[PDB]
Amino acid sequence: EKLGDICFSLAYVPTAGKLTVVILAAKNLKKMDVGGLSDPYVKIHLMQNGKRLKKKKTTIKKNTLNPWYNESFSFEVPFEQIQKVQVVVTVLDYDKIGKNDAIGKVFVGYNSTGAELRHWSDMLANPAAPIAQWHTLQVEEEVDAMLA
Repeated sequence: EKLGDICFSLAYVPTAGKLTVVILAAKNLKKMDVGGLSDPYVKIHLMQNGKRLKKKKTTIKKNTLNPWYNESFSFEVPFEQIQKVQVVVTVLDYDKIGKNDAIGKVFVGYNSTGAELRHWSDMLANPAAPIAQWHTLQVEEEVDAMLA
């Protein structure tokens, strides 16, 4: 089933070790609520060798399957470690009095493939520039097995 798509930009400044992720938007998200929509927010994790180094999250948008965020996050990653980390992006539904269930997730960086690997490589090909791309969300369990 189609889970939706996430747009984000990546920028990396190797001399400063500064990685900036901008969560731009999502589109066509799986609906998660009785009212036919979702209340989506996005989590970013910086991972290295299966350990969480840093966690960030966006604000929560209400009643929408097509949120616009334009929210920026900064990470410190030394240049000698840049090909060892993963940036994992998860879209979840917020339910204040229930559970927050994941809609789907993707990751870029170490062991990534296809357009995710190309997005990461294009970040490194264009130092300090914010390269944006749309990515298809994948089933949470399946991505978790790739990250393990």
